[PDB]
Amino acid sequence: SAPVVGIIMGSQSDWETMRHADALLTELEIPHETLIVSAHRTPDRLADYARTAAERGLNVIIAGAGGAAHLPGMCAAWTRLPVLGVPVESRALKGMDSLLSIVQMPGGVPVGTLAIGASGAKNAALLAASILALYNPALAARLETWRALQTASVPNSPI
Amino acid sequence: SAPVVGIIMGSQSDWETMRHADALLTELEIPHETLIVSAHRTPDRLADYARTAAERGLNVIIAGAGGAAHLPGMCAAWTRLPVLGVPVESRALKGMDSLLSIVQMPGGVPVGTLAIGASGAKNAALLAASILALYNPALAARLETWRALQTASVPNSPIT
Amino acid sequence: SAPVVGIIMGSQSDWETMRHADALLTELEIPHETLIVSAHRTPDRLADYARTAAERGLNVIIAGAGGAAHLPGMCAAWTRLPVLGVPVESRALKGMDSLLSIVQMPGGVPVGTLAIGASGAKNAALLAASILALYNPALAARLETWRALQTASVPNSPI
Amino acid sequence: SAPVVGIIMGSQSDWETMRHADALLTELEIPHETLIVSAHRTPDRLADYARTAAERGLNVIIAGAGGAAHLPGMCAAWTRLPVLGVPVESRALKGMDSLLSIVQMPGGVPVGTLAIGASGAKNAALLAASILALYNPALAARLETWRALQTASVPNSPIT
Amino acid sequence: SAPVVGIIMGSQSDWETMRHADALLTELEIPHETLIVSAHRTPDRLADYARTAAERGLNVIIAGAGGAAHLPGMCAAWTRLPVLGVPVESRALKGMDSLLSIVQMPGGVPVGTLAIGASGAKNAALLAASILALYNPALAARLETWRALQTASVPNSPI
Amino acid sequence: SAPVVGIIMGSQSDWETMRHADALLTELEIPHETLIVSAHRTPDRLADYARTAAERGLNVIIAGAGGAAHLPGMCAAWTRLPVLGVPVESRALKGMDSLLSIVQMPGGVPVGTLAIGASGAKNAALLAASILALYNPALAARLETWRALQTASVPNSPIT
Amino acid sequence: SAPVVGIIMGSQSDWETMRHADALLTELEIPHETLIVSAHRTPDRLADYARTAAERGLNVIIAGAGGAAHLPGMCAAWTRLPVLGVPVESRALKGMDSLLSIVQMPGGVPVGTLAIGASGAKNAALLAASILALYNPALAARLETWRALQTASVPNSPI
Amino acid sequence: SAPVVGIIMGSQSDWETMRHADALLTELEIPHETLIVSAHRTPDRLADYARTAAERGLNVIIAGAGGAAHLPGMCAAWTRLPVLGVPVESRALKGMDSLLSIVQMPGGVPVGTLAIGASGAKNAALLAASILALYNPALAARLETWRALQTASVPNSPIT
Ligand SMILES: Nc1cncn1[C@@H]1O[C@H](COP(=O)(O)O)[C@@H](O)[C@H]1O
Ligand SMILES: Nc1cncn1[C@@H]1O[C@H](COP(=O)(O)O)[C@@H](O)[C@H]1O
Ligand SMILES: Nc1cncn1[C@@H]1O[C@H](COP(=O)(O)O)[C@@H](O)[C@H]1O
Ligand SMILES: Nc1cncn1[C@@H]1O[C@H](COP(=O)(O)O)[C@@H](O)[C@H]1O
Repeated sequence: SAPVVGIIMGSQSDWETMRHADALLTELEIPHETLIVSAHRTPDRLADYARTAAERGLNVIIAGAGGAAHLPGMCAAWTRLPVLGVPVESRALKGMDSLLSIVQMPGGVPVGTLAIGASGAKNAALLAASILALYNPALAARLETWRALQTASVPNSPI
Repeated sequence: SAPVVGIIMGSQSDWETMRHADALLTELEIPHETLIVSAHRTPDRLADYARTAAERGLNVIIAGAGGAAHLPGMCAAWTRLPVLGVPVESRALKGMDSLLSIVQMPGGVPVGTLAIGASGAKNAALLAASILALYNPALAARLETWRALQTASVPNSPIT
Repeated sequence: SAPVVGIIMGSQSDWETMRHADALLTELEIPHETLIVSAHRTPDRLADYARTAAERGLNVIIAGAGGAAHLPGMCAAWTRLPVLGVPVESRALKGMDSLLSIVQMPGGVPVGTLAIGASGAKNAALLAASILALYNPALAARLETWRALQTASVPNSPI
Repeated sequence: SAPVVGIIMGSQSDWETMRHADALLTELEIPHETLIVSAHRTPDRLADYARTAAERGLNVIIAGAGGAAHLPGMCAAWTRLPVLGVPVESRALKGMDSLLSIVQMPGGVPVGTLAIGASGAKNAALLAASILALYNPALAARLETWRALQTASVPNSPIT
Repeated sequence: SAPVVGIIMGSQSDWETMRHADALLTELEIPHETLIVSAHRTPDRLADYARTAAERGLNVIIAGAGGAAHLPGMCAAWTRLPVLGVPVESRALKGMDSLLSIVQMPGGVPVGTLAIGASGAKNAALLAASILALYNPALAARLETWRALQTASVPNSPI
Repeated sequence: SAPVVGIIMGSQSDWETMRHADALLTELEIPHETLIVSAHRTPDRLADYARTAAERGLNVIIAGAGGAAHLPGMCAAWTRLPVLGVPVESRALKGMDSLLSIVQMPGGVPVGTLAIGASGAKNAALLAASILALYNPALAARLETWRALQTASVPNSPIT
Repeated sequence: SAPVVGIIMGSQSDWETMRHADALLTELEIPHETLIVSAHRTPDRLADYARTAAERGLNVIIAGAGGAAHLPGMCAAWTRLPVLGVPVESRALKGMDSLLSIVQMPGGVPVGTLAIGASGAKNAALLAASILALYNPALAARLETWRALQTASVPNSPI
Repeated sequence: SAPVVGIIMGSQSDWETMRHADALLTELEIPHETLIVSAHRTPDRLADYARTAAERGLNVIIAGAGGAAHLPGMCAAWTRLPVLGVPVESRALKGMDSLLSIVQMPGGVPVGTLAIGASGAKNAALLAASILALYNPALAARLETWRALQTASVPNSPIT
């Protein structure tokens, strides 16, 4: 019941994208929390969230932001937990700024980065699941079923 | 000493970059294997490697490649384990082709991507360590110690 | 009657683009098959398709995918047949990711890459035709007519 | 020994890259010619070359150029044969201008484009070989042998 | 009455852009012709057009094309006349491919390149005018008036 | 001699670039401090530095970093003072990652960004000087003199 | 009452973007002027504006332009005052041309550059405010309140 | 020998590139002047130069600069003469910033832009020559001869 994954996003505007991570976790029955945490507008809220994440029982953090997307990196700066970053597609640069701001982390503080947009949000949740599955047999089985269904469902020819 | 992390790379030329992931895993005392698997030259070798990773005891796979880097993505397609991708810097496009070829995975098959080059390889190892640390108290302490040392080792001013 | 060209695409979403390759082949009366094969979601389906392509009588394979577009490259990894890649325009990066993921193949396993989008799909079919025309006199004549009509039809001034 | 593949390049400076296509065709015993044809400096030479390629017995044309690389595209405009383009790495833009100038052909006139640089030149030759192999059993066996050797030659682990 | 400027474009689809060059020339009363000439679909039409341009009395050629935009460069390859290139905005790459295909001409055969899109088409006509004005006093005066009106008309504050 | 400008950088490797900002401030006689603060390795050090800048007497902060450059942005998040960012050139992406990571701040938290590399560091110092000059007549005269000298020092023709 | 900040933009078309800088300054009660000044269409208007800015009592200049956005740089060339540049999102290149034309100023003449688009316009006004706050206690207090409200207002979770 | 073409550049560092335009004009016997005019460091010098170009007898202006290259555009803003811009290759962005800063002129003030670097400088001179040739029969013949020689000088095959 207690969340094992924390989904944080820099703004309400990122929800359209991050909701895909939320849906996936719920689908796999992975207890999680979904919050808005701005690296620039609420820096202390972020520091506190990242510092206490482990203590609170969180295993993985999924962070999404657009533009100069510093949320994932700064969260990883304060936590030893694995942090997965989702580049939100920005208006002008289409997430290229989001992508480079997240993936190009110097050695020492990692952020496992996923694709720009909804696909990345969905994959961040799937990656968090594959991580949790390493020590949760029941979830490991549900994830196997999910992957098997994805594979089996692909049509053989276009409509 | 059975391996729990597998480091794979498209070619010997990728080793200059991937050796950083290897060194870091060893530093944190994380048993691992290091191999060369070409997605394009040895596709069946990759299929078998990725497909049997979980049963062989691996928990995380770190895959590095450059240019049209398909190794990480195709590895993830065959394993249910988390796959971390390292974009190896390419000659002409400086790893931008490597980066986009790895990170832009469509929904359903994730690849946790790290920075282009050495930093990405080192961070892939650290990311793998933070994953393993979730269920290994001894490793968790070693990683915490490693992180705390990195922080304490930063100088307060530059050598002018 | 048996297909000599195989058109494969990573998803139904690629059909809007790949249908242009299908239309062109039908126009030139080139027997072909059109399938959905995902490099990531159906990896074994792809391995089997590429391995047996030659045995089945296929001469050329046209593969289209977007984003981290690995379909063309991985298909070429398993077949000795010429593989032509069509970069599908992605939402965020407009096919730049699709393009680099396909064209930047290291030495040893080639993929003849065409333009991003519909133009590339149409040209992949025309390129496959020009290849088949080398050993099919009737098709060679139909292709010559097609090229001649394209040239002759261009207006002399804009409307 | 009549040529069945024609390798053309915009200038002597392109040879460093295109020699890889030449070497590979010779390796697979594919008769070919190698020339310099400038789309901008010798437009009529290009027109005549491309226009008469088929009647001269050529089956495939490999064209390489850098910067605003129009050689492949203009060659394709004058021949009905398949034209393969090799983006030669440029000084400032590292072949990105070469790549986009070649691959972005509008509908109606195709250019099968390969990677920027040496890899693209080698792959253009291999692509040409896979095309010729469709109607040449002897070459088909040589290519199959070449591909099988590439696969078998990949090492299982890196030299650390 | 005889055209002194030739506006050529690779396709009817480029007209939306090149019409701005046409309008500007008409505005300055510069006799010109507007044609469709495809470098790839009508290569011989282009060779002939460029070869005979000077003989026909043309002074400047404005050429527009998108994607692998080879029209300007190949036209300049056959004529000694100044050739101005207009990168047409492409669907996927927004004219970046058009721009690089035109501006990156190696030494020896120049193409004076203008901005991507309508602005470039308008400026190609203005540049052609500034060239013609060097030997046409009446046009030089009309161009001076045009520039003076542009400058004088800029509002002092936004509405 | 109390500092009114603070120059901070992510690492010693940034000094090669940031020394230009330091040199220019000293040239214009602007008291300042120069430190290394890592946004990722010493996040709490950064928080404290940025948070206390105003009370410590600083008027402007110049922050430089490369790659995923978060130092300037996070500094601005904790201080109400104007923060100027210098994109340090990165190995693979040549500072493009540095540039976009710094300049693309969302509405609400500004970072006045300068050019990639040495020019940006020098201009950050000059921008800081033009800010301080608004309420420091002596500095205003020194800056005016500096600008007038730059203008007068430009040669009329090149050495051929 | 006399303006202490000058907002200039290359065209009426930039107003949709620059109005955000205007709104912010008015919100913080910072006396300012808002004008249209084209670096290319009204070069002398710009030279005069920049030359006399300081004499007129202006403290900071916010300049916005798109495409080959030279307005900020050329304004800084004529004034000792701090000049802040706002890259306006261009149609084709989405402000990447605007951004590079503004931020890449060689050493000697700076332009503090903000993000592409509305965010940058809003931040240019906030940056100008943080500069003015250094010598205006009342404004410093209003800016502190503004920042505090921004931070306090961020929701804890998405809707 | 009165100059009919004016070559201007932002700094001495631009000369390495712009010397190619100078050499070509001299080769074609086109009287010209070569100066350094900084749009940012000597704005009034630029205004006066561009404003008086036509009355001084100039017919074409070739302007070269790198980075945020405003020299060509601002020159065009003050003269009614055709202005040709040469993007000088920049350190970090390899002339991409130079290119976009020059070519992307909005409607109303044109700058005929050439390739990044040496090729662009040479082509700017050739473009200027083709403009002057329209009303100078002697120069027209010299240019025709120059073009015909370039064509005839292209080798038929590479040195392998
Ligand atoms: N980087 C960052 C830090 N805090 C918020 N953001 C990003 O700011 C962007 C725009 O936010 P908004 O729409 O609230 O202005 C969002 O995508 C969010 O990720
Ligand atoms: N690379 C790849 C492998 N398998 C599918 N894709 C690509 O995934 C993209 C999005 O697929 P979908 O819309 O089904 O999520 C498609 O363009 C398809 O080419
Ligand atoms: N490069 C070129 C040569 N011939 C035509 N084009 C370009 O092809 C693009 C698309 O043409 P269409 O819409 O007819 O398929 C047009 O922008 C035109 O400039
Ligand atoms: N760079 C520049 C100089 N003068 C105007 N501009 C820019 O020209 C663009 C388009 O202007 P318009 O819509 O009036 O043609 C505007 O974004 C404006 O910043």
